[PDB]
Amino acid sequence: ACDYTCGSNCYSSSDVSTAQAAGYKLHEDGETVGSNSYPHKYNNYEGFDFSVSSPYYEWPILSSGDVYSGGSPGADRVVFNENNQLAGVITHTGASGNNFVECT
Ligand SMILES: [Zn+2]
Repeated sequence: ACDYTCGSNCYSSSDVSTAQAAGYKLHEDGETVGSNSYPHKYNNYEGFDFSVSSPYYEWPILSSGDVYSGGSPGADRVVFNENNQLAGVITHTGASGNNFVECT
């Protein structure tokens, strides 16, 4: 079973934990990867009910299970805050333009 489902992509809690670890470490190092410079700030204009406080940061989680290293980020993201707490798993899949919907 999938702990999070983004469109047709399935992720386990281990895939989320691995992606968050890598994105939080670049945050601590003041570094980014990719054309679109991840991790970068996430603003909750859609009003998702995250129970952790901002600032929030978004980082790609890949369907392949590999940690994002630059290259196409795909449509899925883990969102974490400044204290390295998981906020949620969201996706551009099924949302117009640059908006997002939450993974279920
Ligand atoms: Zn996996």
